Amino acid sequence: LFPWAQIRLPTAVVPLRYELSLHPNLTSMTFRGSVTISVQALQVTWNIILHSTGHNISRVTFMEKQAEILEYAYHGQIAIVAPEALLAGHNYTLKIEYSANISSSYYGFYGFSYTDESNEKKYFAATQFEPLAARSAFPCFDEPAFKATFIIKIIRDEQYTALSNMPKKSSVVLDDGLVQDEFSESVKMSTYLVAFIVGEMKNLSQDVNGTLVSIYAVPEKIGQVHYALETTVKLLEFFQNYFEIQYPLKKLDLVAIPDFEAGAMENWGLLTFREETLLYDSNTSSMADRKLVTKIIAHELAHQWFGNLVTMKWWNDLWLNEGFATFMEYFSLEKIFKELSSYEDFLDARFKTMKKDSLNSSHPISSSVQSSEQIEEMFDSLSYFKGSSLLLMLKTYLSEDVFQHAVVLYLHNHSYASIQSDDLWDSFNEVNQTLDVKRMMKTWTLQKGFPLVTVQKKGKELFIQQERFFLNTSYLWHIPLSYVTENYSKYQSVSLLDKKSGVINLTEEVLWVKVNINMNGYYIVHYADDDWEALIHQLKINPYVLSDKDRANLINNIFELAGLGKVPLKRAFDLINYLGNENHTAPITEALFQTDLIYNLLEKLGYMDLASRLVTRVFKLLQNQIQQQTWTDEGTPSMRELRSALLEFACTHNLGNCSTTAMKLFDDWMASNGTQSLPTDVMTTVFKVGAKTDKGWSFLLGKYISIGSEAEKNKILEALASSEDVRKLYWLMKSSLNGDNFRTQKLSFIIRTVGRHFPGHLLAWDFVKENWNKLVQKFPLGSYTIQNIVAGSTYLFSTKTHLSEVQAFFENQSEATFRLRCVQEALEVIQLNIQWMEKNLKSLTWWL
Amino acid sequence: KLFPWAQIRLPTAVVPLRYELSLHPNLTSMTFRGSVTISVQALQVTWNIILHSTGHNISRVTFMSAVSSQEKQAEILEYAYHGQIAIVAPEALLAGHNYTLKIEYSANISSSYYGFYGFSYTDESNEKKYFAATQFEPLAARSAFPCFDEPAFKATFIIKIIRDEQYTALSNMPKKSSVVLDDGLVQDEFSESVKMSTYLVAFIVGEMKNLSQDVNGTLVSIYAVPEKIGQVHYALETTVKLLEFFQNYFEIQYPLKKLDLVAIPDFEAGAMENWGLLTFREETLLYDSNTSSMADRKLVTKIIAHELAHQWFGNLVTMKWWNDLWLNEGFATFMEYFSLEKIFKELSSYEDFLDARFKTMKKDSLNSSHPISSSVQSSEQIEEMFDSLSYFKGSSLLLMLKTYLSEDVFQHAVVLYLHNHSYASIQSDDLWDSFNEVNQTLDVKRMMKTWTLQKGFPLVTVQKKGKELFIQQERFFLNMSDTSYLWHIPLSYVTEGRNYSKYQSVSLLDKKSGVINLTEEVLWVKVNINMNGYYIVHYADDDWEALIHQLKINPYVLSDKDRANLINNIFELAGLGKVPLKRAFDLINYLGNENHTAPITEALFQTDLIYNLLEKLGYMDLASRLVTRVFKLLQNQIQQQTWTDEGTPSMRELRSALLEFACTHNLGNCSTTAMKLFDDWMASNGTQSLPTDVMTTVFKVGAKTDKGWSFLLGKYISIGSEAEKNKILEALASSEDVRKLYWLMKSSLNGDNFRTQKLSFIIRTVGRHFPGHLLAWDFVKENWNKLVQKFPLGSYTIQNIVAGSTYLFSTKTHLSEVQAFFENQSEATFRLRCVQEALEVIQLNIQWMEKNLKSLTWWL
Ligand SMILES: *[C@@H]1O[C@H](CO)[C@@H](O[C@@H]2O[C@H](CO)[C@@H](O)[C@H](O)[C@H]2NC(C)=O)[C@H](O)[C@H]1NC(C)=O
Ligand SMILES: *[C@@H]1O[C@H](CO)[C@@H](O[C@@H]2O[C@H](CO)[C@@H](O)[C@H](O)[C@H]2NC(C)=O)[C@H](O)[C@H]1NC(C)=O
Ligand SMILES: *[C@@H]1O[C@H](CO)[C@@H](O[C@@H]2O[C@H](CO)[C@@H](O)[C@H](O)[C@H]2NC(C)=O)[C@H](O)[C@H]1NC(C)=O
Ligand SMILES: *[C@@H]1O[C@H](CO)[C@@H](O[C@@H]2O[C@H](CO)[C@@H](O)[C@H](O)[C@H]2NC(C)=O)[C@H](O)[C@H]1NC(C)=O
Ligand SMILES: *[C@@H]1O[C@H](CO)[C@@H](O[C@@H]2O[C@H](CO)[C@@H](O)[C@H](O)[C@H]2NC(C)=O)[C@H](O)[C@H]1NC(C)=O
Ligand SMILES: *[C@@H]1O[C@H](CO)[C@@H](O)[C@H](O)[C@H]1NC(C)=O
Ligand SMILES: *[C@@H]1O[C@H](CO)[C@@H](O)[C@H](O)[C@H]1NC(C)=O
Ligand SMILES: *[C@@H]1O[C@H](CO)[C@@H](O)[C@H](O)[C@H]1NC(C)=O
Ligand SMILES: *[C@@H]1O[C@H](CO)[C@@H](O)[C@H](O)[C@H]1NC(C)=O
Ligand SMILES: *[C@@H]1O[C@H](CO)[C@@H](O)[C@H](O)[C@H]1NC(C)=O
Ligand SMILES: *[C@@H]1O[C@H](CO)[C@@H](O)[C@H](O)[C@H]1NC(C)=O
Ligand SMILES: *[C@@H]1O[C@H](CO)[C@@H](O)[C@H](O)[C@H]1NC(C)=O
Ligand SMILES: *[C@@H]1O[C@H](CO)[C@@H](O)[C@H](O)[C@H]1NC(C)=O
Ligand SMILES: *[C@@H]1O[C@H](CO)[C@@H](O)[C@H](O)[C@H]1NC(C)=O
Ligand SMILES: *[C@@H]1O[C@H](CO)[C@@H](O)[C@H](O)[C@H]1NC(C)=O
Ligand SMILES: *[C@@H]1O[C@H](CO)[C@@H](O)[C@H](O)[C@H]1NC(C)=O
Ligand SMILES: [Zn+2]
Ligand SMILES: [Zn+2]
Repeated sequence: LFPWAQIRLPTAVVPLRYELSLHPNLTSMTFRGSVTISVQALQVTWNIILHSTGHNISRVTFMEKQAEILEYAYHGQIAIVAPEALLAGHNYTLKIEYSANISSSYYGFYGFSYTDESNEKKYFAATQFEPLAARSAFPCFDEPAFKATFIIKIIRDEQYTALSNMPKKSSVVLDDGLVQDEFSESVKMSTYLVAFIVGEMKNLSQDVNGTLVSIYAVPEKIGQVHYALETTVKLLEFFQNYFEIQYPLKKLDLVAIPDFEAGAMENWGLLTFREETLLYDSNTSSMADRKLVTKIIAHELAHQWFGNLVTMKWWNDLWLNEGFATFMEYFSLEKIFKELSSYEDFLDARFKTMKKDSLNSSHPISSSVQSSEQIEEMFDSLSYFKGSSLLLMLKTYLSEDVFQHAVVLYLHNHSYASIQSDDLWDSFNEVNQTLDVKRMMKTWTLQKGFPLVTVQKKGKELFIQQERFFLNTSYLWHIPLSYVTENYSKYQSVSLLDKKSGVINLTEEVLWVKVNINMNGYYIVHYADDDWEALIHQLKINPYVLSDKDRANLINNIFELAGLGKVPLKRAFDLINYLGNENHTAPITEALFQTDLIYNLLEKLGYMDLASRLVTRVFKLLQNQIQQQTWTDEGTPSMRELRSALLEFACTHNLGNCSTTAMKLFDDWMASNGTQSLPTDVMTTVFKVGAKTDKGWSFLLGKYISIGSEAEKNKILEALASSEDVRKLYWLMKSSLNGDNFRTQKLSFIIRTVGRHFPGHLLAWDFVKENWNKLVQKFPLGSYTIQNIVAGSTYLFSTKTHLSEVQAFFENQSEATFRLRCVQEALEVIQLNIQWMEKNLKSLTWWL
Repeated sequence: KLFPWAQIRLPTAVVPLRYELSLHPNLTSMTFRGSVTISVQALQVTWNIILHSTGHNISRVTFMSAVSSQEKQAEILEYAYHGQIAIVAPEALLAGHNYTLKIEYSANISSSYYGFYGFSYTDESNEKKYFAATQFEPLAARSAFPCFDEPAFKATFIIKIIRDEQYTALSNMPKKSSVVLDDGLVQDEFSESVKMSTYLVAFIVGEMKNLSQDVNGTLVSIYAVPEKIGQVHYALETTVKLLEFFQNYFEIQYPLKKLDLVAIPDFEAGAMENWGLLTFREETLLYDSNTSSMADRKLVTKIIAHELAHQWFGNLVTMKWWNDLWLNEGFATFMEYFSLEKIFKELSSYEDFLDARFKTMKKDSLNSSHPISSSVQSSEQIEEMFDSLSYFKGSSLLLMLKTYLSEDVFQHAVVLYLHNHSYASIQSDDLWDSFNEVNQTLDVKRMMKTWTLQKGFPLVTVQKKGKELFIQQERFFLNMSDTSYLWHIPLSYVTEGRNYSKYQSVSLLDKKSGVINLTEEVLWVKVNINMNGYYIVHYADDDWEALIHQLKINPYVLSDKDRANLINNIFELAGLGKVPLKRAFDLINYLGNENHTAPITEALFQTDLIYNLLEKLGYMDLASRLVTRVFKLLQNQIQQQTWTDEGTPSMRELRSALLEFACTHNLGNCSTTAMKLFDDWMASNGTQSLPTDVMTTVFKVGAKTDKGWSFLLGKYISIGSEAEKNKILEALASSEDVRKLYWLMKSSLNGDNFRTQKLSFIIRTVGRHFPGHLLAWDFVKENWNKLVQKFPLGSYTIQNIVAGSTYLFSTKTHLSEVQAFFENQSEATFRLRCVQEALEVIQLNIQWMEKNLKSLTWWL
């Protein structure tokens, strides 16, 4: 029987080089493998323990002597019983011939089908091994810490272009007709980043510093790829220069996989992407589409250094490389594509991370992983964005040049190595001398949530106090504290608060103070009574004495504290009274977000008139801006992003000029059979307005089912779901669940849109209750999809009756179903809504 | 101090003979000063007179005897729990002797509309006017005056009331003496009454006008607010007609010299049968031959018949205890339909009786049903008897007894029962004893107790084998087991044999199994003629098919009552699972040749229940498939309908049904034809004639637009026609704008633009259709405490709200949710009759879906 019994593999045997040959028939979903694993023992062992799942092994041989396999499916491991005691430092070669099936679950070595522009059934195969799927494709030591070289050999038919990490060495025609493609030996790399593609593609290539960058897409979609290649070159030159370590490989391939459930990964030389995420069109694709494609290439590019070159010893440190890439996603962009204004997106991404972090349901970023399912739990965007946030707090604290130095030093000292997060902190610790220890970053990582810094200005000294930001414990953080002050003197400095209480002596007496410049520090600031009123006043006099980043932080910070009671809700609306003099998109959108949250929460309770007073108040503040808005695309990215916001708010709440302009624009587009171009920044608005009439709805539906453009399709879906006809709404969720007119993938987005407004509110949660089993069958538990379905449907419930109902439903399923992340998070949200209403509903009547 | 009476019921020892009540009510202050002079007699020996009194502040209590002018002071005892007051007598009450008890008191005129209640209303001259009336049934008389508040304790009443010169004061008996007092007030005195029950005493102090007609000796009169005395012509005309019928049929002339009917100017006003002072809510008596519809004409005719039949059945022959309340209430409900077929044959009210009976049969076949005759002990148990179910089942038992025996034999036993027990208190069994004088004792009415004492009704399975008709009997119970369940079933049967030889008869299944010897072989057999019998009839496969085929050949070989009974039965059995749903739709495939209203509305009812159930679940193609199939049959009947008020009441009702269905579903013309009518009515600023039959159909069509909805909302708050106001409300609640629908419910609960009384009708209308199905149930859950504050726990309203919002749920997820909500309220509330029944209903729906939902795809 099997000898080793543990999740992780023994440290005795170590892989050096991998010789993998695969013959996959794409029409059928089978593949014949041949793995020659060249290892070296370090400890005296009689057996080799490594991973293997869906494999029917023909002959297993140790080297020439045929060995034997032992099985352990619980850990997904296999054992080879050696004829001799494997001696220390001795190289050994182990061959395994196997039979396996090409995956359908879009995981590991997967396969699918599609229809060409010529309407011909075409086959395609690809890989997605992160975190534990490499073992399904080939028997191997599937652990990141087990870096080795890879010689990959793929047998394929003529029509198909076979791809892999490294460049192709030789393509030889076999006697059966099939071509055997051989690939250059890989650099020292972990099993998970190993990739191989088999598909009928076309290319778009641009050479740089001998390294050939190419974009692989389906021949019918090789026209939209043009922007992506141009972007990749720019960012590759940026990264190679920033990190000061040249890109290792002689090729860099980015690939648009022709499926919507495609596995998008940072594969070393074979960057995978869902077809849609790279298709940019300079004439139609909006600012949302330019920023999205630009963000994705930059993310999977920063991974080539932070995740491929320098790899984590184990998954418990995944937040580091995913956090580092997400920071380079926003960093590199503000350096080379400065006009995009991608900081605004990071600022909003940060704001959301903070609300999900404030919850008792929150989890600390640095947490030890041992369980099989605990590894897939590390794949949440919360850890990635909090991780990215604390690298911004670090980068802003110590110089931009001091930060880069430690980055270059870490990548050099760890090139082709496996690390623990602390090794980046150590690389930082060499500040030219060792100033502060990295127990600071350990306060942030090791404990859940973030802090509330309480400022009190008394003359020339500002009394600072920190505490756990909780909604309702001895929590202590090491916080850098940036701050700007005002005979019109603009002074800014930084201070480290390591203790529960502190103070900052000022050079001169100042009128206003704003702690946390551009919110760069992952915290919420609460000023004392007269200090809130100081900024509130200044915002009304001249707000430009502060940045848009600084301004939107006060808007978010006042509106968060208003929920928790440290500030009354009247003060939140007293701050935003300055909006009549706001022209920069970042604060305007944060206000509109905040106000829309209060609106819907109120509306769902049925305070329809009070809720409308909230929107007539906000409209009266954004009236000039709303009136000044042009129904075009002529403007800077941030300015056309503002256009979309302002026109979506006024048209949603049917405010003066709006609806009629959109309705006129809609009727014209309809008469023209949808052939007459509409500005993209007004598209969704005009569509939403038009779907409010049976004729327009039936028209839009008919265009959604016909059109090519997925970006336009999404805008049509959002519109069709914004309708007030509950029968139309129900049918959408029904038809999407069956995959009738809409893919099951767009279902979550529908349920989220349906339940956002009064007609479909109860309907969406009813749908989640009645189709729970079908939903759980189609999307597994813990799935991103099932987590937004429960959040989308329940979030706007603000009654004890609703809380009892949500709780009762989730108990009646399973005890494992009630004790879930998304369930216990949703129930915590309804409770907080119940609380926000008891604190803040009373007053409202009298002042809105 | 120690009370001498621990029991609920008053002792038999002291019995009242005469009461002399003097009252001075100040309607502007809603307070009254009273004086009672009870002439009692002792049958047993006692030191304490135990009677009833609540809300009273007693000043002086004095006691007299036999041949003594002098009044001895006596002390009162309190016991608020049973509403009782004990009088500690100075002299021992010696059996046989008569004594006079006198009590002077102060009290408040009721805030609510129970006992001696008061209210104000506005004039046609924008002036405020005060009014007072009574509602003593069941335990309220004790709130107005200290008395022996039990229906058995019967006495004569001398009521005297001091009122302001402008108010017209009324009571049971005609006025004897009105004498102007020195202060400018009038002291009205009414002649000594007949031997009557305490809950039947009445008096009204109101500024009203009259309309009178002297039928023989009796001056019948209708009293109303001066501004609405013109609309009581039909009311009187009808009352005079029915009074000739009842007196003649009962063979006992009305004992009073006058018969007064009054339209109380309040919506909540206590509507009852007080001898000679029949009270009714204004709304229920106002009728106009032009502006009013069919239901309106029927309602006012039925409500007059009911309160009138009660003068004999309830007033002249009252029941000893509240446990026999179903006897007189079912008898008045039976005369409500009987008299109307006798006089008002044109109304075709037999159709309304059939439907009521169909709806009774459904609620009575649930496990939550309780037998009509069950021991009443407390006030809660007394109020439990005030449900229309015991009345309607009772009405159905009397129809079955009238049909089994002759119409002439039913009349003999009736006249016999009244004559013998006139001015006496009765036990339920005395009616059956009078019937047992059948020419003598040919059969026992121990048959009737098989019906009264059991819950539900029987399922009768029939099997034809040559010239032998095999009968079986079992409790019609819906799945989800005691064998004491046996009924003495009167079996009416109709057939056809050689050359259309139409034969009919009766048999009595007093055993589990039986056999009927048929004359010859028959092409078909039909059991329970005109559904006179309170039961369901199932058939063996071939016998069901024989009737199904005959309905396709010539269905008029059967009555319209028989034809609607078969549509009910097949569909009911299809629920239980005794017949596949395929058979039910095969029977109704005969409907292409159906011209009678009764079968059409019943087909529609059963079909609208499936549609609504399928629609609340996602099955919206099946739901449309069902409606297009029904439409295909009824096409001509829909197409032949003229948008008018022309024709007989029956064919008028048909038009309303056929066109209401056709617009609801939007089938061809209907909608456009209604929308044309709506626009024209809206164009004339709502000052144009809409035919009452097509009115609601027209209103609903317009209400589907923001323009229409708003025009209608404006007309609701403005106009006076409460009948038309209700037609507008149904339409406003028929809207598909979730926001408009919520606003309606929220408003009626805060009493904003719609009064709180209409909330239950709103909640039910919102909930019936997809847009507001979840919205109405959510509203009931969220606003539950205000709902239960406003309408008490156990009221008809709260049952109505619970039924309406839930009945369309057919998922286990929905069933758990409903349970959980009520379980989280209280286990005292979760154990209510209406909640248990609500969950029972969902459970039965889930079972109906699991039985018939899957095969439905393949047909319709
Ligand atoms: C184990 O195998 C590796 C295979 O690469 C051997 O490494 C090579 O050693 C030769 C000298 O003997 C060098 O010229 C190569 O450059 C080495 N290659 C690499 C990538 O290391 C290694 O010597 C073997 N060890 C034993 C114990 O035999
Ligand atoms: C998968 O196996 C099938 C075996 O049928 C191969 O199909 C042949 O494909 C060529 C084109 O490359 C056609 O011209 C032949 O007609 C096909 N053969 C038959 C018998 O239909 C296919 O090439 C195999 N693919 C791989 C990658 O091995
Ligand atoms: C697809 O990729 C190939 C390289 O793999 C590109 O081939 C080069 O093409 C240029 C001209 O465009 C020649 O000067 C080079 O000598 C070619 N190199 C090789 C290795 O063949 C090809 O251009 C790419 N396709 C497109 C449309 O850009
Ligand atoms: C109720 O009591 C009031 C107050 O004593 C009486 O009010 C009088 O009403 C008449 C009209 O009905 C007026 O002309 C008088 O001026 C009122 N007087 C006062 C002082 O308000 C009323 O009459 C009493 N009613 C009864 C039935 O007793
Ligand atoms: C019912 O209305 C009639 C209307 O006429 C009243 O009758 C009049 O009564 C007065 C005495 O109150 C007589 O002097 C008149 O001669 C009667 N009118 C006629 C035409 O005969 C009658 O009093 C009213 N009754 C009640 C109690 O309201
Ligand atoms: C491959 O698929 C077939 C079904 O098509 C299945 O029976 C077989 O077990 C699969 N192979 C492996 C190794 O699981
Ligand atoms: C495993 O592979 C061999 C290849 O020769 C095949 O014949 C055999 O059927 C496979 N085993 C199973 C259990 O499918
Ligand atoms: C701040 O001022 C206080 C005296 O008010 C003094 O104790 C402290 O050392 C000062 N710190 C700095 C850094 O100026
Ligand atoms: C917003 O207005 C201020 C006014 O001082 C100006 O400095 C700023 O440039 C304006 N922003 C834009 C985008 O025009
Ligand atoms: C234009 O309208 C026709 C129907 O009249 C439709 O078939 C066609 O697809 C529409 N045009 C385009 C480019 O889709
Ligand atoms: C009702 O009558 C009593 C006297 O019997 C009195 O004390 C009480 O205040 C009255 N109720 C109200 C509501 O005034
Ligand atoms: C009525 O009210 C109170 C008792 O609630 C009492 O003080 C008052 O004197 C009573 N009135 C008479 C006339 O007895
Ligand atoms: C009065 O008393 C006698 C016995 O003393 C009794 O028989 C008689 O019935 C009573 N009077 C009336 C009118 O009931
Ligand atoms: C019916 O006929 C049979 C003869 O077949 C006879 O014995 C029986 O008594 C009859 N029963 C009735 C109820 O007529
Ligand atoms: C109904 O049925 C037929 C026509 O199909 C006819 O003989 C009969 O008289 C009609 N009944 C009425 C009341 O019109
Ligand atoms: C419509 O008629 C009502 C009276 O029935 C009146 O109050 C209203 O003002 C009328 N409107 C117009 C515009 O005449
Ligand atoms: Zn990543
Ligand atoms: Zn009655």
